[PDB]
Amino acid sequence: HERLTLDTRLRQALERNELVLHYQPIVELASGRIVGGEALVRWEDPERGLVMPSAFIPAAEDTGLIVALSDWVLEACCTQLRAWQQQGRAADDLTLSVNISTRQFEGEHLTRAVDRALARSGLRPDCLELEITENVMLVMTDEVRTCLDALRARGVRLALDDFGTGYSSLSYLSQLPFHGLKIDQSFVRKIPAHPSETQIVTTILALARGLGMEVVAEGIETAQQYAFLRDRGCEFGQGNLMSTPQAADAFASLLDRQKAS
Amino acid sequence: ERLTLDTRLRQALERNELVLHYQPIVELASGRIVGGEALVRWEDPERGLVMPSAFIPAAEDTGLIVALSDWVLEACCTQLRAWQQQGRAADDLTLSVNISTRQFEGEHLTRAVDRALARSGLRPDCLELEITENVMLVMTDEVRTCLDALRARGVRLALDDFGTGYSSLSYLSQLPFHGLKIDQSFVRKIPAHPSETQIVTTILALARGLGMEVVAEGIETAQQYAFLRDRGCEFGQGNLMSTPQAADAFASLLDRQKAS
Ligand SMILES: Nc1nc2c(ncn2[C@@H]2O[C@@H]3COP(=O)(O)O[C@H]4[C@@H](O)[C@H](n5cnc6c(=O)[nH]c(N)nc65)O[C@@H]4COP(=O)(O)O[C@H]3[C@H]2O)c(=O)[nH]1
Ligand SMILES: Nc1nc2c(ncn2[C@@H]2O[C@@H]3COP(=O)(O)O[C@H]4[C@@H](O)[C@H](n5cnc6c(=O)[nH]c(N)nc65)O[C@@H]4COP(=O)(O)O[C@H]3[C@H]2O)c(=O)[nH]1
Ligand SMILES: [Cl-]
Ligand SMILES: [Mg+2]
Ligand SMILES: [Mg+2]
Ligand SMILES: [Mg+2]
Ligand SMILES: [Mg+2]
Repeated sequence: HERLTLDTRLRQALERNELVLHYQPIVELASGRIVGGEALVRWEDPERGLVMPSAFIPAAEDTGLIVALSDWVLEACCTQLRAWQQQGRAADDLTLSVNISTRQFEGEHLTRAVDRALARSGLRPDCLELEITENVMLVMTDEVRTCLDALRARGVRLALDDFGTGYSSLSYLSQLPFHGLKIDQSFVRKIPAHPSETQIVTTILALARGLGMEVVAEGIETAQQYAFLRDRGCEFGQGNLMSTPQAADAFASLLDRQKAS
Repeated sequence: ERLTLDTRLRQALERNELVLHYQPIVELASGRIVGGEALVRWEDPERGLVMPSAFIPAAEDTGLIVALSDWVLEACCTQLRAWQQQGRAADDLTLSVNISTRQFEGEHLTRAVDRALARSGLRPDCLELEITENVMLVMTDEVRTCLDALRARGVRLALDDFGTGYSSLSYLSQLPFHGLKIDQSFVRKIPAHPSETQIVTTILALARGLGMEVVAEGIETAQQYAFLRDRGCEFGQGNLMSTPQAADAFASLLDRQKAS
C-alpha cells in the first residue's frame, strides 16, 4: 500500500528529472591521487529534500524500476565524465563507476544500455566501470554469462561490490571476467582491532592478487584503517576520511587542485 | 510386486545390511594416514555392494536419511573406539562422517552426536563432521546453534564438496568450520586443465587466508599430489593413496604404518 506510492513517486522523480549524482573520490592509497569516482544517486525531492539511496534503491530493485533509473545513471555519468574531459579537468587516467542491479541482465538489457550511454556521450568505454553485488553469482544464467562477455569485449571493467557480505561460488569467481573487488565497509570499519574482519580483509587482498584483480577498500574512516590497508598492499580506497560523496562541481574542484600539484 | 526401495531400506537397517568403508586421509608432507572418511554402502543380498548414490538420495527425499545417518554416526564411532581399544589407532587418528543438511531439523544432529558418542565412549575430539558447502545458503539460527553446540563439545567440522557450492566470506570467518574439502571434480583435472587449476589455487588462498585446513579430495596422480603439497595443502584423500577400504583392510593399513 504505502510501498506502491513510494515506487510511484520514485517513478515521477525519473519523469521530472529530480535525480542527481554525487561522486566519491576513489584514491590510490600510496600516492593519494584521485584516480576514480563512484557515482551515487540521490533524489532531490521538492517535498522532502535530499533523499538517500538506501531509502529507495532496494524497493526499486524489487519492482523493476531499477532498470530505467540505472539507464539514467549510466547516461548522466558518462556525459559528466566526457564533459570534464572536454573541459580539461579529468586526467586521462580517470574513470567513473556506476552501481548495477542484477535486474539489469533480464533480456540482456545491460549491454544495450551501456552501449547507448557510451554512444550518446562519446565516452571511451574503458573510462566507465561497473559495480555489482557478489550475489550475481547466485543468479548465473547463460543470459548473465552473455552480458559479462559483452562487457569484457568492450573493455568495460566489472567489479564486485560489497565483497564479503554476499555469496560467491569459488569456481565462478575464478572464471568470470571481473576485474576488481571492493572490500565492504563493514569489514574496513573494524580493522585492525577485530581478528575476524581483519583476516577477511587480508584474505580478500590475497584472493585478488591470485585472480589478477584490483582492490578498492570502501568506508575508510580513520588514519589507522588507511595505514593498515596501504601497508598490506590494498591499492585503492574510498572513504569519508579522504572525501565524502561530492556534488559534480565540488568533485571537479578536487580534480582541479590535483592537476595544479 | 517388488518391494519399494523404501521398504528394502527399512529392512536393511533392521537386518544390519549397511556397512561402512573408510578412505584414508593423508598428511601430504609425510604421507601418514591421520584420518579416514566413513563412507556408507548397502550390502544388499539381491545385488551385492550397492553404492550410496543408489539409496542416499532416495533416503533424503523420504526422511529415512535421519535414521540412516544415526546408524552411520554410531557405527563410525563404535569402530574408531574398537581400533583404539585394540591398540591399532594412534592418538591422532580421527574419522569423519558425512552429514546431510536434513539432520538439522529439530536440532536432531546434536542429539544424534551425543547418543553416538555416549554409546561408543568415543572422545568428541576424535570425530569430525563433513557438511556440504551449500549449508551456507540455509544458515538459520537452528543450524547456527547445532554448529556452535558441536564445536563446544570439541567435534571438528569441515565443509565438503568445496568449490561446487556457495560461501559467505563473513560466515567462513565466523562459523566454526575448521577445514574444507576441495571437491574431486576440480582436483582430478589439475594441472592439465588451467581453469580447474585456478579454482584450486583460489580455494587454497581462501583457506590459508582464513586459517582453515584443507583436504584435497580425488588425488589420482603423483603430479596432483606434488602440486598440492608444494602449495601448502595440508591433507589429501584419493585413489592414488588408497580407495575406500572395508574395516579390516583399513585396520591393516594402520598396522603397517605403525610398524614404521
Ligand atoms: N559511513 C560511511 N559510509 C561511506 C564511507 N565512504 C563511503 N560511504 C558510503 O558507502 C556507499 C557506497 O557504496 P555502495 O556499496 O555502492 O552502496 C550503495 C549502493 O549499493 C546503492 N546505490 C547508490 N547509488 C546507486 C545507483 O546509482 N544505482 C544502484 N543500482 N544502486 C545505488 O546504495 C548504497 C548506499 O549508497 P550511499 O548512501 O550513497 O552510501 C555510499 C557512500 O556514501 C565512509 O567512510 N563512512
Ligand atoms: N573419482 C574419484 N573419486 C574418489 C576418489 N577418492 C574417493 N572418491 C569418492 O568420493 C566420495 C567421497 O566423498 P564425498 O564428497 O563425501 O561424497 C559422498 C557423500 O556425499 C555421500 N555419502 C557417502 N557416505 C555417506 C554417509 O555415510 N552419509 C551421508 N549422508 N552421505 C554419504 O555420497 C557421496 C559418494 O560416496 P561414495 O560413492 O562412497 O564416493 C566417495 C569415494 O568413493 C578418487 O581418487 N577419485
Ligand atoms: Cl578414550
Ligand atoms: Mg558501489
Ligand atoms: Mg559497496
Ligand atoms: Mg564427504
Ligand atoms: Mg566432497
